[PDB]
Amino acid sequence: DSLAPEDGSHRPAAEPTPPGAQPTAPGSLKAPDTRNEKLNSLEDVRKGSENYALTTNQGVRIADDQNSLRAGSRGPTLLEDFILREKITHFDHERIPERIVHARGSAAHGYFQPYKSLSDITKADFLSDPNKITPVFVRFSTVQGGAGSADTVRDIRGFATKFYTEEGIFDLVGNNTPIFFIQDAHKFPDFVHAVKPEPHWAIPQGQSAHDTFWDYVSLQPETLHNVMWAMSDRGIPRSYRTMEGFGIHTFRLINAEGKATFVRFHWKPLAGKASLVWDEAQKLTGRDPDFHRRELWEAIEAGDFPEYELGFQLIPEEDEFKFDFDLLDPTKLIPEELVPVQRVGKMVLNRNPDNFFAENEQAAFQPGHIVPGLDFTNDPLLQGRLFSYTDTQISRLGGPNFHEIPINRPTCPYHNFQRDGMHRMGIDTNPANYEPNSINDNWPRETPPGPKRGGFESYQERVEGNKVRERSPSFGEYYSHPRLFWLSQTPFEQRHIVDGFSFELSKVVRPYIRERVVDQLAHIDLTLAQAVAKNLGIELTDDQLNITPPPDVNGLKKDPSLSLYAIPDGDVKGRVVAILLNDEVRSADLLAILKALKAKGVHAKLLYSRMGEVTADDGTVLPIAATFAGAPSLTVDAVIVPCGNIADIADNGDANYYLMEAYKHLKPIALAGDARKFKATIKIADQGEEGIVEADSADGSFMDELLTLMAAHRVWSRIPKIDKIPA
Amino acid sequence: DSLAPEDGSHRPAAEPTPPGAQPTAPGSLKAPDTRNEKLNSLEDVRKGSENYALTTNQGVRIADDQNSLRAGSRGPTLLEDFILREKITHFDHERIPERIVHARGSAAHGYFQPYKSLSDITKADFLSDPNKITPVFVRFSTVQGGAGSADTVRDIRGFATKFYTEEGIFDLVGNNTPIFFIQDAHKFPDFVHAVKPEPHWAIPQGQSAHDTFWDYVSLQPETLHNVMWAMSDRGIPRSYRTMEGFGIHTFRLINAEGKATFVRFHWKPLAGKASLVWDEAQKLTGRDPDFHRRELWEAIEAGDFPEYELGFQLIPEEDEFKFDFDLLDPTKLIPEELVPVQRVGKMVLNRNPDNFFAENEQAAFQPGHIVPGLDFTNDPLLQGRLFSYTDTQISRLGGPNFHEIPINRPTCPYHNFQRDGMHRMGIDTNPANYEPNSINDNWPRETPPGPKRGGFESYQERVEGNKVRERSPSFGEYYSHPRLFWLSQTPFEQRHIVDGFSFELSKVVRPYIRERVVDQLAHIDLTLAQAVAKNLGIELTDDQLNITPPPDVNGLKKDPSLSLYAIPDGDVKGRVVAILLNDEVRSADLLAILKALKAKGVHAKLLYSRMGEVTADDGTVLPIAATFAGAPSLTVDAVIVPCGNIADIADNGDANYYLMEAYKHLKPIALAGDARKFKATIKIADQGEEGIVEADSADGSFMDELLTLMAAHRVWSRIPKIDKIPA
Ligand code: HEM
Ligand code: HEM
Repeated sequence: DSLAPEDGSHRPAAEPTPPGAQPTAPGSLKAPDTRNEKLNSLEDVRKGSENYALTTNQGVRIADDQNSLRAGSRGPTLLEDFILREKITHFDHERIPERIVHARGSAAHGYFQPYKSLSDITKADFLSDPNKITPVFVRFSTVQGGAGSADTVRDIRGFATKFYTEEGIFDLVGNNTPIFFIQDAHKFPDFVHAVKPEPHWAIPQGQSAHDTFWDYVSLQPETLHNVMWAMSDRGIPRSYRTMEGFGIHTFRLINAEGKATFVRFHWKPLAGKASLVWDEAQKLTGRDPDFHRRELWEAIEAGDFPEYELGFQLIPEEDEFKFDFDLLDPTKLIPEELVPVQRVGKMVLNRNPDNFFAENEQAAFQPGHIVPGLDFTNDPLLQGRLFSYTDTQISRLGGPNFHEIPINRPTCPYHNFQRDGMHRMGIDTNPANYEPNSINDNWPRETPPGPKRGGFESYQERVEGNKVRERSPSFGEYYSHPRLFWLSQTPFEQRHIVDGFSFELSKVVRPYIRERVVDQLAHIDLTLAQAVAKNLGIELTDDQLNITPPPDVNGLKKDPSLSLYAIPDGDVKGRVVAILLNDEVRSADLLAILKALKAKGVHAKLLYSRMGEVTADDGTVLPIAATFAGAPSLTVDAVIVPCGNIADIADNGDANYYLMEAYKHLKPIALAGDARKFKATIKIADQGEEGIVEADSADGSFMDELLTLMAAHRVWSRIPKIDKIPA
Repeated sequence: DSLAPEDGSHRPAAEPTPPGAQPTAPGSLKAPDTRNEKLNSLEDVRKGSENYALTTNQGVRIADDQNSLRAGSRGPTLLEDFILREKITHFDHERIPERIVHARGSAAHGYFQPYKSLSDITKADFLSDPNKITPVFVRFSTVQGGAGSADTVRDIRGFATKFYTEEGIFDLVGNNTPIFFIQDAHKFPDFVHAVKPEPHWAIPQGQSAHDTFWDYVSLQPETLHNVMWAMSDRGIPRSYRTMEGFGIHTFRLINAEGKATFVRFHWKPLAGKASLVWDEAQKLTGRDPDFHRRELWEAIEAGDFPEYELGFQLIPEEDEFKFDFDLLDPTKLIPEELVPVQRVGKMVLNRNPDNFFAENEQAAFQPGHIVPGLDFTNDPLLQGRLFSYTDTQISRLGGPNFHEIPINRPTCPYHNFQRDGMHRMGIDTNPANYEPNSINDNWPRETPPGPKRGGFESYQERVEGNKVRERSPSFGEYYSHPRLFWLSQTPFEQRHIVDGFSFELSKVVRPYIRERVVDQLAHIDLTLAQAVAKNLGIELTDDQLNITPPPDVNGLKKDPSLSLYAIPDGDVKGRVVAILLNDEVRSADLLAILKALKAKGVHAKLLYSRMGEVTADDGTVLPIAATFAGAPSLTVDAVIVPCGNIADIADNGDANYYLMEAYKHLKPIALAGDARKFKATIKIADQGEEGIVEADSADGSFMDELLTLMAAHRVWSRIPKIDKIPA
């Protein structure tokens, strides 16, 4: 009929807008001018809608899409209704298997560019010229939960990048911690079954806090290093934009002269490192289970494009055996104090998908998708990964032609003698389907390895030894990396780690499992083990108290790059502030606040006890984004309460609780004029306290002080005072 | 090695135990003596584990399950490692598509028995004899969310029962509200797409609070009736045990003389009707997303078997057109004040599955699976559901032999000429695979219809009309049932409905959609429409204030059976109380508390600020179930605080917040002796208050007062006092 409002407010503007201002939309409608080579080549399968008639899949126009065909208007539905049958049949077959791990993830389009040619160390074409732009598709994810599970759970995060190079797709499939839990791929199903929901009753979702995980951990001390990262605030990032990414494994770079250099891949977040606190994270899984997916999408619609710097840890072939740990051991990190990360290039994510299922759900990444100029190593966890991804994609994506699903397609040429398979789109005209052949003059043809555009040839590593099912003895050390990680954390980080283990072990029903984990912690560090044991009402024995700590890692007693917060790297752009309105806001405060926020690229959400609008003291009509209950403090980075008629919200339960929740979760709070009445809610001294901005009006230094607090992310000095707060 | 602790504390006892006392376990280990015919037939495919060697799927014993085979202990993995490849391959192919709708669900085994022979109204064999037991498998579910989404979301709940009868499987596939949102199956994909996560970004999960849903509802007023149920507290049940179930459609009962009687199916919860409150429910999705799944499984492990009474609404064929609504319109309920529910039988769920995936995830139910003695009607929603479930099961469960998956197998005989298909288990020996045949003497053979054990023959309904895609005119009335439902609710239920709509519409980004829904509410009831409008800062126009309310439904101005609470039906057995311990618990309080809870079958959970144990005044060692933060008040039905050393917990933030949360969520709280000092936390009268139990000790009348409050579920009279509490 007539459905759209005549004012056109059903359609968001095709320009960058702040989170919550307009309805979000498919990338190609929201930002039609953001292009790259991959986004342009997807154009052939994009479908429009406006001005077209509604049809069946065979192109037959539909006259009545409200009713089934029946014998009389109160009669039985007829089998001849082919329109009903196609529509319900397509619906009936919508779902495909979710990924076995990392089923929950959010993705975006972008591009990569190197800072300079890396020709001296790799012949990889995407890294050979600073002007050569590589389109990318990135998917961020959790590990354990299903596709419908929550975003802000405590878990490891996946960070997978598909590089559409001129010499093939290269997938860099990494996580947000520099190590993995296990050493050999043969134990992957064991580890994953232990962390996933328990088999009898399929509980719990999105959580390692259960008996089978901690049972496996207590029996397999190789897991301890990644367990420490997961128990830290690393396991609950603030956003996919404020976390690090790592390839984990040592791989090789191969240059045109055939020299191999060992490399570990890193992604540095240009928005800085930032995490939530447990209580906030857990509650956020209920108030907004789509928080990371939403935040990513809206940051891109706002122009706060996630930006990451690609970095390399490089190690010469001759230094393979010079560390205290094996470089091929994926439970071991390479300390940046020993081997610095050399900056390589920048990746910018600047457009969302059009259809989540078609581009995100069907996207397929594989660590075995390498290009000439890169090569593998014998890391036994990576070695097993090379089998698994192609295998899993035959069932998940329905056959061996998953490279022909649009998002997965190479933008460079691909020709070979592979034919058929379910859902074959490519129609081959080659008279031959084999080589060598004479009937097509042997095309397509093999190509010798060489400096550029040559064929792939493996680096000729020497192999020597017997066929054995055996762990390398060099991998047999499990506590020095966990201890290095612990000692590099700030004191408040250490407390968060203690609390993570305490919370998680308190959900393990069999007490002996909690005792065995505590015994393993006692081999890492006694201060950690005692504080966890005390929260579990466990007392360490005299021999646990005398376990000798593991040695330092190559002499290091700490490495500050392992901490999220020890070295300041805060960036306020793309953060958000809740502004608690009243029914007669002092407009001078609001202008000061909103303009200061705008100058640093910080967003605001105007909150009230109802929707609609309120009128400021000078007649300005203020549109309300959400209620106090509808957009909790959990969703924002800070809270500002301007002056006005404070008696309007002074006794609102939700308004007060908003401040108590943001105060408990260490966020900066700013109170202007009579808004300082709320200081009694959060029991704050008369004289003031660090972390609380207060003044007669929201004017000169007020906003600079609030922005400085925001730059430091959270008010860690408040931790000892929040334990009293009933919130 | 390895082992299990020497004390055997890794294994749960095989007898009924209370929630949280022991680790949960597969049903055939937890309750080995619980049997039924279905449970016994599944024993052919059950696998043990104890005392068996670890093998490949081909039966080859494995010597080293910790390592891949490599050329040297630090070398590359070899392709000949068939043990590793089978192991990772099985793992890679674990997942199958989730259900298009109702993907999130929890199931259990049990049995059904009729109260008396229904042979006068139906020839259905499972209802023919009060001593004939029919094994059942029941799956309860949400609608919108994925299999990894949360349990206590606001949504409709599915309630599917598989009856393993002697004359075939009957599946009664119902929901927890007596109507559906739409009238014709042709709109199903339209409605489901609108409620599901939005296609560009796949948000939000498990929620109807978003623009597409409310856009659809505002344009399709036939949805309003189920929308009203969804926005009430019926959308957030306390448990699958405390909700109703309904077949929704009008079906038919066919007796041995060929008479048809119209029937609507009902399930009455013998644990009573009870729901959560929104804040509690939404927070619970984050604190425990598996709450309903967990509480069902634990109720069965505790002997609190979910029990339901099957009930029929019976309408003679001559009364088909005597209501003011069409009987075949699934957006219309049949008020119990006009056609009472006649008791039919009882269903008891007394055993959990062994393996969630094998039995719950692969279970397939179909409303098309009826048996002689039942038949369909021309309800156009039902009619299209007869096509869809078999269709969807061919891809979900991989082929046409889904009836051979163990959970789905009939326990009565099945023989026919169908052959082959993917994963065919049955091996047919019949020389013939067609009929009529002479080579097998025509077996298996057709069987004429008759009074018992006869072939199926459809009731010969008269059909007359033209081939039309047309909605019956009698279905074009959309507001009288929504209004009957509203007027039947108590004042607090009405407020909860107002708040549900207000919260949901507040998340609708496009304001004109909110305005359009408000306009539809004004056609239902003006008080409802204005209270929602006010929460959205919308003002009804003069025209909207003059819309005439729809007429009463056949003279009814209300029907108390439509309310959750107007008619008391409380049952405390299976409910749970939190007991907040201190380090010197007055043991006489605890004894009195525990004995009285035990006498009514109410469970307790001992909470403390840490795990481990505390010792009571009398030296009794009390093991701690969880901490205050680890098992929030959200998860219990009431809170008791016994006397002792109150100073230990008086300034504990979590302990104070525990009571504030419980108080806000209207739960009964009981305070003994010095625990009455917590009356200041919840700001309430020095003199006492209805809903708060208090005394010098936890003595005689203290526990009776607590248990009386619990039997009324929630303290509805405290609603006016909770909106000041900051919690
Ligand atoms: C350093 C260790 C590992 C890392 C960093 C890692 C990372 C990831 C990531 C980020 C994804 C999701 C990709 C996406 O968004 O689609 C993924 C998926 C997957 N991983 Fe790995 N993984 C590791 C180890 C393993 C191992 C040892 C195996 C098995 C041998 C494995 C098997 C899989 C499978 C089967 C999938 C699903 C792929 C699909 O369906 O396309 N992973 N992994
Ligand atoms: C009164 C209306 C309806 C009710 C009470 C209802 C109820 C249910 C329930 C309870 C389930 C889940 C069964 C389980 O636990 O496995 C289900 C699944 C399903 N429903 Fe319905 N439904 C209704 C309408 C429809 C309609 C109109 C269609 C399509 C025309 C439909 C298509 C499906 C499909 C495809 C599934 C998944 C089945 C499977 O994968 O095995 N439903 N429905």
